[PDB]
Parts: sequence; C-alpha cells; structure tokens
Amino acid sequence: MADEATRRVVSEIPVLKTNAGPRDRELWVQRLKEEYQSLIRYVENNKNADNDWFRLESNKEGTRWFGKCWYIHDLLKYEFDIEFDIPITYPTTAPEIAVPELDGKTAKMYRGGKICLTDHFKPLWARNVPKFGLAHLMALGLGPWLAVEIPDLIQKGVIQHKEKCN
Ligand SMILES: [Mg+2]
Repeated sequence: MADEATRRVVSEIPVLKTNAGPRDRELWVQRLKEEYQSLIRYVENNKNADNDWFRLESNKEGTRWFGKCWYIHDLLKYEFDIEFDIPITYPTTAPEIAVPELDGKTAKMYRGGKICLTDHFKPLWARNVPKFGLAHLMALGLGPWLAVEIPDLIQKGVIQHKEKCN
C-alpha cells in the first residue's frame, strides 16, 4: 500500500536529477533550478486542486528557506510560519522542517520546533535519493504531519484561526 500511496501523492511532481548539496557550486545552482521548477509545478497542481496550502522562498544561496503553510478545519483557516536549513549532505539527508510557534504544544516535535515525522519517512526518502526534493518534503512530510497534529491542537484549544471560511 505504501508504494501506491507514494505514487498517488507524487506522480505530478517533477522528479529531481542532480545529486548535489549547498557546497557543490555549479551543480548546486543546477539542483536549485530543479527544486524551483518542482516547487512551482507542485503549487500550480495545488491551486487546481483547491489546496494551495503553502508558500516558500529562500535566500540568494538557496540554503535557508522560510515561508508559511495554511490548514483548513471545520471552516476555519490556520496559518503557521515555517523554516528550514539545507543540510550539507542534501539531497541524501532530508531537511528538518520547523514550525517554531508550535514548540511545546505537541509531542511530535523536537525541542526547537522541528517537526517529528513517523519512522516511515526517512526510509522512503532514502530509497528515492536524489529524486525527491523540497516539493516532496512538503507533500510527503509536512502535509501529513499537519493532517494529524493540527486537528489535535485544535481539539486541545491551544491554537487559534487566522480567518474563517464561508
Ligand atoms: Mg502566525
């Protein structure tokens, strides 16, 4: 079921090619082109699916990323600031997404704000190196994490919505 579930989620996300990290100069510049193209296609797909759920940008070097994600539940829209650094051993090593404002509020987070994914994620990423990039990190990592953790925080009453939906 795991392979089909992955296929269903990632099939229209552009696959990445270049096995290069932030200290790899011209090859890193090339990897960043692939990252940006994969991300923009993923965003376009999300818009078409009425699920435009994140924005991301980086510094000039492409080593530090920041943005926002949105989560809708019972006609209320929640917004969270997100960030991550690119590991030196990327794309082998997946970046650690952080949602620092949630620090302490959930057990599925490391001290500091880095989200704690299930044990299934790292092996899935590893099997696919270097095909997965930041768009896949969002779709396979952060997305599913929000779908469990945010409803839990809502029921505990420890976060508040940004806006209502009609
Ligand atoms: Mg906020």
